[PDB]
Amino acid sequence: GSGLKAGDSFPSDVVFSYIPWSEDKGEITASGIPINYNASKEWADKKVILFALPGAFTPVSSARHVPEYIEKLPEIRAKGVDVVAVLAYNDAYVMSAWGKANQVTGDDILFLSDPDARFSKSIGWADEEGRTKRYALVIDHGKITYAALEPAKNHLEFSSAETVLKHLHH
Amino acid sequence: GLKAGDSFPSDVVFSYIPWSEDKGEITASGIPINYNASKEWADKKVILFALPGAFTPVSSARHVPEYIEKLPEIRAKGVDVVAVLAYNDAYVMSAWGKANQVTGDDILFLSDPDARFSKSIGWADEEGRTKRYALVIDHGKITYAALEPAKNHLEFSSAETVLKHLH
Ligand SMILES: [Mg+2]
Repeated sequence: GSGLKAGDSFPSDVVFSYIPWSEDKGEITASGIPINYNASKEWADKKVILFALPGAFTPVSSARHVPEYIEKLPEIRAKGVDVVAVLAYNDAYVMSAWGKANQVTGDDILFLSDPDARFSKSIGWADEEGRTKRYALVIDHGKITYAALEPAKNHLEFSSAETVLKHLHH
Repeated sequence: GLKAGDSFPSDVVFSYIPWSEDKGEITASGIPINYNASKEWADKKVILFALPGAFTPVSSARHVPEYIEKLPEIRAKGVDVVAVLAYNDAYVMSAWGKANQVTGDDILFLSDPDARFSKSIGWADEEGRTKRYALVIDHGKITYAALEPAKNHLEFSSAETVLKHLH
């Protein structure tokens, strides 16, 4: 891959897969329709936090990583962030279900699939099993302003809500 | 593929998280371990049904709930293991089990890693998902084998149909 650092442009043609939340499909046992989400296009005029993690329903990810972003969402929005998105290698059906498991509604946090971890692979941040690694990006109108890969699979620090917040608070 | 009278293949290993009370919550994750199906099923009567994926429409609305409802009849016919199989990793299969309010081993929610078992019998699709199918395995021997004619077609692998082939 290529790695990403602050000051880099967000790559072009980045496409994720997801199921937009809807009231009719609010039950976790109800499935919606997966569609493409063109992050490069959607995020051109937005300030975005993208955090990736080993997978939906994994231990650290489920116990700390996603709950902390939910808890900090009001402060994150207070700092001008338009989109918060979690990313993993799981398909859109699973990411959708995970959003519901975490009692997220609307688009408060986007639960996005990186199909075959292809985006994460393209920047060198996927692991040997084809999972995305744990990392965070802050992308402000197409420019990377924060980028951190965790030093280990089960280490949550540089991609945490609280840490990303510190960098928005500057 | 497989057919009635075939032996269940050797060295078949799935991945799963055994349900436990302390991890009962969908947001509480256990740790995947290997499930040596060939070894475990040698002296048991087993239903294994595979499907395109956890949290997929037909699988979630009909395929799994119908097995859940028929569990008492299934057990009354001498079946020792009921397992659902999909290409999702064990974390996802585990959560799906909780989403369906299944506990213990009433139905096992099993991962076919990279659909490798399903590929080995030629019953995986071009995206690497398992197809929708069912096997009844009785002490290591296949007594029923069904592959659905399409991804969203539920008939020969349904609980009703498998129940009618439990003689
Ligand atoms: Mg017919």
